[PDB]
Amino acid sequence: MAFASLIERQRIRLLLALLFGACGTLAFSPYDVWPAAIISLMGLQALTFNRRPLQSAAIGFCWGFGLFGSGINWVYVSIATFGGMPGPVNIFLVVLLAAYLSLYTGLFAGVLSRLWPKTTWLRVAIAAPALWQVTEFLRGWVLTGFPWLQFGYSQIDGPLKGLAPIMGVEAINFLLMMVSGLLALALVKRNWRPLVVAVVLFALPFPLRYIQWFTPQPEKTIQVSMVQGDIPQSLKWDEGQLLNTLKIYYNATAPLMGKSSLIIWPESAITDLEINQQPFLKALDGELRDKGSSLVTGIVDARLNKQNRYDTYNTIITLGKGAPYSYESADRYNKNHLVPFGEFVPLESILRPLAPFFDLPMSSFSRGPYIQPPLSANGIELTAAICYEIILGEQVRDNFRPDTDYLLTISNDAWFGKSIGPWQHFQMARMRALELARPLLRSTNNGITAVIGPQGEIQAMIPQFTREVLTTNVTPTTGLTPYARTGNWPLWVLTALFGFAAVLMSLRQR
Ligand SMILES: CCCCCCCC/C=C\CCCCCCCC(=O)OC[C@H](O)CO
Ligand SMILES: CCCCCCCC/C=C\CCCCCCCC(=O)OC[C@H](O)CO
Ligand SMILES: CCCCCCCC/C=C\CCCCCCCC(=O)OC[C@H](O)CO
Ligand SMILES: CCCCCCCC/C=C\CCCCCCCC(=O)OC[C@H](O)CO
Ligand SMILES: *[Se@H](CCCCCC)CCCCCCCC(=O)OC[C@@H](O)CO
Ligand SMILES: CCCCCC[Se]CCCCCCCC(=O)OC[C@@H](O)CO
Ligand SMILES: CCCCCC[Se]CCCCCCCC(=O)OC[C@@H](O)CO
Ligand SMILES: CCCCCC[Se]CCCCCCCC(=O)OC[C@@H](O)CO
Ligand SMILES: CCCCCC[Se]CCCCCCCC(=O)OC[C@@H](O)CO
Ligand SMILES: CCCCCC[Se]CCCCCCCC(=O)OC[C@@H](O)CO
Ligand SMILES: CCCCCC[Se]CCCCCCCC(=O)OC[C@@H](O)CO
Ligand SMILES: CCCCCC[Se]CCCCCCCC(=O)OC[C@@H](O)CO
Ligand SMILES: CCCCCC[Se]CCCCCCCC(=O)OC[C@@H](O)CO
Ligand SMILES: CCCCCC[Se]CCCCCCCC(=O)OC[C@@H](O)CO
Ligand SMILES: CCCCCC[Se]CCCCCCCC(=O)OC[C@@H](O)CO
Ligand SMILES: CCCCCC[Se]CCCCCCCC(=O)OC[C@@H](O)CO
Ligand SMILES: CCCCCC[Se]CCCCCCCC(=O)OC[C@@H](O)CO
Ligand SMILES: CCCCCC[Se]CCCCCCCC(=O)OC[C@H](O)CO
Ligand SMILES: CCCCCC[Se]CCCCCCCC(=O)OC[C@H](O)CO
Repeated sequence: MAFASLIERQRIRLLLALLFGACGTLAFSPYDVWPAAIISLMGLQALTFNRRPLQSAAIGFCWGFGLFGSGINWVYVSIATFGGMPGPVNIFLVVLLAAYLSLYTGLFAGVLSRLWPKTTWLRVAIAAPALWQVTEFLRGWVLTGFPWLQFGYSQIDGPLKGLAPIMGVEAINFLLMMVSGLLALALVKRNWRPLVVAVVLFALPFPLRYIQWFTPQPEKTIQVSMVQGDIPQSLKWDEGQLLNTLKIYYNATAPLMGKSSLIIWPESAITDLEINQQPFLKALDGELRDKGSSLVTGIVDARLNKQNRYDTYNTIITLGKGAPYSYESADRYNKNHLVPFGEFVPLESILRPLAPFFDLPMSSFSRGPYIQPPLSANGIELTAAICYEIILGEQVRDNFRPDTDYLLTISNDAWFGKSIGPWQHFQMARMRALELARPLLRSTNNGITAVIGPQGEIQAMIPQFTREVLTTNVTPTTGLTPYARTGNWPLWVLTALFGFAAVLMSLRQR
């Protein structure tokens, strides 16, 4: 009796939704069980059937809470190591983040149930992917966004990967939601017709994975090195640890000079202000040039502006052959999209006049422009993105140029230790190489350092948590994928057409 009440049946769906959401985490690296994405989304689509909209919203929230609570709780590692807060507060902040992101999946399920209450193929295959595109856009946009755990990234090594160079990863997000809805409808209606459509829609993109939208340029093959310094995270200012860090990177780099055309040091590899390291940079620049090598490295640049204040940038500088170092060189990249709660706090500008001055951080990061030219070194054009920025597919594509030779991302993922976070990050980085058909050079502090090929494949990699140099031959590519040509406006046009048709039909019951 009691287990069969209406409130109990709804609470069972909430529990199932939590589990199906958590199943979705298995789709991403390091687990890479890409069928888990479909299982997860089937649960979301099926458990929201035949619900009042507020019930469906609660189910979508709990599904999100399962997904995000199991999938991004690795942020705890950084909070607990550097936040100085008590254990229960650290857990609460993680629960808070997961609940915040689950508002968007609750939003999805509530609106889907409100406008498409009946269990139909139009709900699951037309309305749902268009609506999901919108709510996932809002999750990636509101308060500068956090578009982490999009299931399309789980197809980097999967049957649907050929879709990404055509319309971008969000087209895989779209198709996965559509295919999983049809499977949910087939299960619940016990009907073979939606299953056949789902398998057909899922299988049609398979041969696209064999398209090379690029041509290799073996006449430009070079040896590249990426120095994984494995520098432990600092807490106070210490010139002694700064000098040991420069020592590690220089000594690893010296024997590569004249052999690697390109050497890369990761995000903030030089943990001092650029203005404070002019002798070292000039001396290093001459050594590199005298041997025909170039260096690209992260650094912090507090740059005095015409208002006689300092704009502090998270920066990539260039040195050596084809990139003569100068503090006034334009051959540099300034991070545009700061990491929320890492490099700034959302809404902190609205609140600054209330804060005691002694409680404000010593300084804050400014932002580079949304589009910056490629870096140039040793005749090589590198489209750069620092750390988190590599997950912003449209922004990387908007910075990409036809004459880009390689994608470049440098990152310091040490904040998150041995967790799945660095693996999820790395998996998303690979999607950019596939989307734009360029090899990606990913240089990190302690992992994951790798060369990704122009179809997202791992061409070379070194283990995490080692002080080591990755040295390999890399070949640039040329050619434009359709997605490089367009960006995601074609997917948005399809989203509008599905959304228009679905909302029109939903209104037709008037
Ligand atoms: C029904 C779904 C949950 C309902 C919503 C409540 C949120 C859960 C809050 C606390 C659970 C305990 C969290 C797991 C145990 C703590 C984990 C921990 O202590 O982590 C320390 C360790 O160092 C890590 O590496
Ligand atoms: C097992 C623990 C008991 C749980 C009981 C079953 C679940 C309750 C039903 C729906 C979730 C509650 C409402 C969730 C949305 C309300 C607002 C919220 O909690 O999220 C705020 C967000 O954190 C802002 O940043
Ligand atoms: C264990 C519950 C038994 C219920 C049976 C059905 C379970 C639902 C299916 C998969 C859940 C597994 C979730 C994926 C595991 C995530 C691992 C994790 O959270 O790692 C923490 C941090 O994010 C990384 O360091
Ligand atoms: C009336 C028919 C039903 C309504 C529509 C059915 C859905 C169509 C699905 C995908 C669009 C396929 C074409 C768009 C994909 C390619 C777009 C693209 O990016 O290619 C352009 C670029 O210029 C290349 O170089
Ligand atoms: Se969804 C799982 C339900 C499964 C079994 C039901 C019987 C449970 C989701 C947990 C909600 C976490 C609430 C987060 C929170 O406390 O936010 C704080 C916020 O209000 C402060 O602004
Ligand atoms: C409701 C059906 C859901 C999806 C249907 C797909 Se058919 C299942 C077998 C599909 C077999 C594909 C290989 C799976 C995989 O991802 O391997 C993991 C490995 O890479 C590292 O864990
Ligand atoms: C990996 C996590 C798995 C957790 C185990 C769950 Se087993 C239940 C399978 C069944 C899948 C969901 C239940 C279907 C349902 O009840 O929805 C129909 C309803 O909407 C119509 O009104
Ligand atoms: C219903 C939703 C409410 C959301 C808020 C609940 Se967060 C649960 C905290 C759970 C507390 C776990 C204990 C952590 C710990 O490490 O305690 C030792 C510490 O004092 C030493 O630093
Ligand atoms: C009150 C405000 C809410 C409005 C409700 C409808 Se939002 C319509 C989406 C508008 C679509 C703009 C998309 C531009 C873009 O390219 O962003 C990348 C995107 O694909 C994903 O990251
Ligand atoms: C781990 C996997 C989780 C869920 C994946 C299964 Se998708 C369920 C499809 C459901 C299959 C459709 C059944 C059609 C039917 O039974 O009716 C036709 C009958 O009349 C012919 O004799
Ligand atoms: C990357 C985005 C690609 C978008 C392609 C849209 Se193709 C239109 C599919 C049509 C939508 C679902 C049709 C399934 C169906 O008809 O099954 C229910 C019926 O059998 C019950 O009698
Ligand atoms: C009905 C469509 C007609 C034409 C379709 C083009 Se060929 C169909 C094969 C479609 C292949 C999709 C499933 C592949 C898979 O199961 O994953 C492989 C696993 O090893 C990855 O880890
Ligand atoms: C007030 C509502 C919340 C604001 C909305 C945005 Se949610 C905050 C993002 C979650 C916190 C960021 C997670 C760290 C990370 O993504 O690092 C990747 C990279 O840095 C590797 O080193
Ligand atoms: C289901 C909703 C629950 C939401 C709150 C979950 Se808090 C669990 C924290 C778990 C934090 C991730 C663990 C990763 C790890 O073990 O690495 C540590 C090591 O690297 C350090 O250097
Ligand atoms: C249900 C159907 C969904 C299909 C969506 C993925 Se296939 C889309 C077209 C895939 C092919 C895109 C064409 C790229 C191109 O630029 O070729 C034209 C050029 O040759 C002319 O001068
Ligand atoms: C009714 C069908 C619904 C499905 C949507 C298909 Se959109 C057709 C694309 C048609 C292809 C046109 C390509 C235009 C181009 O490459 O201009 C460069 C510009 O995007 C740079 O911003
Ligand atoms: C219930 C939900 C149904 C869906 C209705 C909302 Se359709 C949003 C229209 C959005 C119209 C254009 C979006 C901006 C754009 O296309 O940016 C392209 C650029 O990034 C490079 O391709
Ligand atoms: C029962 C409490 C649910 C707790 C978790 C919900 Se999070 C949803 C965030 C966004 C809230 C909007 C989603 C709901 C919706 O759209 O239902 C249509 C109509 O607006 C209202 O009946
Ligand atoms: C309504 C409020 C809901 C949102 C709660 C947010 Se909890 C804060 C998580 C804090 C996560 C910290 C991530 C950054 C980091 O760990 O280092 C990054 C480094 O500074 C440079 O990339």
